[PDB]
Amino acid sequence: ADEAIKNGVLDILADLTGSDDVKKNLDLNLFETGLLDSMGTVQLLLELQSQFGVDAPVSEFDRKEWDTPNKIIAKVEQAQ
Repeated sequence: ADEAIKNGVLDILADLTGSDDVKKNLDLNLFETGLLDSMGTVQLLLELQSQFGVDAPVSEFDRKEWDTPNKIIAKVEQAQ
């Protein structure tokens, strides 16, 4: 279906890290890779709450789900 989401989400991912590593790998630990820190997820959320209008937690989300791009790409699909 909507591919502007899977793309945008990913596009926002590669942009998040700043490398074309996640642009491919669909299991690149955004944490174990050091590509992410914390503020990144916050921002991405801002973008995931605008183009996707997601409603994910922050106080203490499941980094496990926000650890990978796939886990997220799914979290975005399980929000629409």
